[PDB]
Amino acid sequence: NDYPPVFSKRIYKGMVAPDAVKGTPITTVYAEDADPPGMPASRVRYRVDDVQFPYPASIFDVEEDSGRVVTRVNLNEEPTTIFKLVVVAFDDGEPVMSSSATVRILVLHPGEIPRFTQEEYRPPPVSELAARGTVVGVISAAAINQSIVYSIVAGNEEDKFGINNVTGVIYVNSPLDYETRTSYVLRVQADSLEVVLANLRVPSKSNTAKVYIEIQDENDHPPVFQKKFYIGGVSEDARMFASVLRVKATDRDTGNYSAMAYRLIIPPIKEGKEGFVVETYTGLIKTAMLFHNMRRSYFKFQVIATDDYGKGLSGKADVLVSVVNQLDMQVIVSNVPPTLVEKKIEDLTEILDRYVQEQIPGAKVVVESIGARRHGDAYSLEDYSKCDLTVYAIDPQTNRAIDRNELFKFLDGKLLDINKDFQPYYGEGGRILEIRTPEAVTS
Ligand SMILES: *[C@@H]1O[C@H](CO)[C@@H](O[C@@H]2O[C@H](CO)[C@@H](O)[C@H](O)[C@H]2NC(C)=O)[C@H](O)[C@H]1NC(C)=O
Ligand SMILES: *[C@@H]1O[C@H](CO)[C@@H](O[C@@H]2O[C@H](CO)[C@@H](O)[C@H](O)[C@H]2NC(C)=O)[C@H](O)[C@H]1NC(C)=O
Ligand SMILES: *[C@H]1O[C@H](CO)[C@@H](O)[C@H](O)[C@@H]1O
Ligand SMILES: *[C@H]1O[C@H](CO)[C@@H](O)[C@H](O)[C@@H]1O
Ligand SMILES: *[C@H]1O[C@H](CO)[C@@H](O)[C@H](O)[C@@H]1O
Ligand SMILES: [Ca+2]
Ligand SMILES: [Ca+2]
Ligand SMILES: [Ca+2]
Ligand SMILES: [Ca+2]
Repeated sequence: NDYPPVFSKRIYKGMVAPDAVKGTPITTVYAEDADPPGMPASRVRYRVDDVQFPYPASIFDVEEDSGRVVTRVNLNEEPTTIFKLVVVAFDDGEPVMSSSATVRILVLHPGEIPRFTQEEYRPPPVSELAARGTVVGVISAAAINQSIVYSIVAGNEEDKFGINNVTGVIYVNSPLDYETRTSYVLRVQADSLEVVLANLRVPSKSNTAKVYIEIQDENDHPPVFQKKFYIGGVSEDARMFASVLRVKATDRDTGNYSAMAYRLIIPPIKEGKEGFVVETYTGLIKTAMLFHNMRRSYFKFQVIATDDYGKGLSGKADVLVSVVNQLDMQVIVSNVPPTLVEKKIEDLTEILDRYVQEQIPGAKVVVESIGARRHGDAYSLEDYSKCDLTVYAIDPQTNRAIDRNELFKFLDGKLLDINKDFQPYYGEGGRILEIRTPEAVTS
């Protein structure tokens, strides 16, 4: 090691507010070492020095690695004072060599540092759809006899806004998205025109303020149903206004802008019958007629969701309802009670769906009934510790049900694998005992 560090200037210019908070940046010093790079001999660190001028060095400091000069303390000093802070830049070679340099740090009278009209700007909210160059709000700061250069210091990472550094007006730069970020807090600074030209920023309570930008959510996403295609079934004996299925649409918008009204569009049915109705807000479809002798019939309609309660955007799904009776059904006897099965149906059904689907693409299991396990003497009597669960499946290909006996194969075939998947719903030693044909059928 045999070069010292050498400051870029011997004397450095700096300014500081008379009240400045501890850690307020005044300026940066810089030194180079001609010893070989990536080496303790070319490794430059910065201290201060108390020898020549001690008071300056009590109240000020230099960030050891960066060379940023900062206030060491909340200070209270008289305007037009001039501190002489001597910083030393030193090696880390053997032996250590160093170099000093001075920073003439001038204290301002408060009237030379601009004061913003307010400490925090909370402009009205901004449409996420607002066009580029849309005015968000306006900063303003003054200070006698000198004109102002406005700027964003921090918080505009994503380059979402810009500022007319002349008028103090803030505008949309890139487009916006409430689905990404709802809020912004910009830090704005106002330095004076002379002082930008010298390249000394003088941060203070006075000449920094914050801007609080709130993005207004807009109805920019349309409803999307859980499923493009819904598949249900009715029994021939379904009572008027029987539950058939519950549709649901969703929307990345918040509030009223994601709140659905539901309506159907059935192709005309004879004798001016509606066939089916939906509840406008629950999205629950029901039976609006009887289906006597209509087995292997089917109905294809479509359902609409419109958000903002039918004032907004819309999306659609297609629905299929197939007619059936006991001929299409199988019974699933489980060693657990009906209240348990019924409680967990959406999930159990969803399992059976997965198993039937590997045979029949897009098949849908449908749940005619759940009750006590019928047993004994021509199924006369019932056991409420076990459960008869009555099901059927619907092929979207055919629109008609699946063969009772095919349904049996698909399930009895995979009953070991199903009973594993049921384990969590049914509990320890819970399982499907058998699958059987409805008691009515057998002739
Ligand atoms: C302050 O405002 C002006 C714009 O009103 C900026 O000046 C432009 O700067 C760009 C980018 O450096 C140059 O390419 C243009 O030639 C300038 N044009 C005009 C018409 O001014 C200026 O850079 C802004 N910022 C600062 C800190 O001064
Ligand atoms: C969201 O929609 C609802 C229902 O259509 C609106 O609520 C009604 O507002 C009127 C008058 O503005 C009142 O008379 C009712 O008391 C309100 N009813 C309900 C159920 O809230 C609601 O204003 C809408 N919300 C927004 C944020 O626009
Ligand atoms: C710079 O600091 C170093 C510390 O080792 C001294 O060697 C030098 O005389 C000067 O004070
Ligand atoms: C500049 O002056 C200081 C004393 O403040 C020394 O430590 C440094 O080495 C250089 O002489
Ligand atoms: C900066 O300049 C001062 C005098 O203005 C010196 O005392 C100091 O050591 C440094 O060179
Ligand atoms: Ca060196
Ligand atoms: Ca958006
Ligand atoms: Ca939105
Ligand atoms: Ca929406």
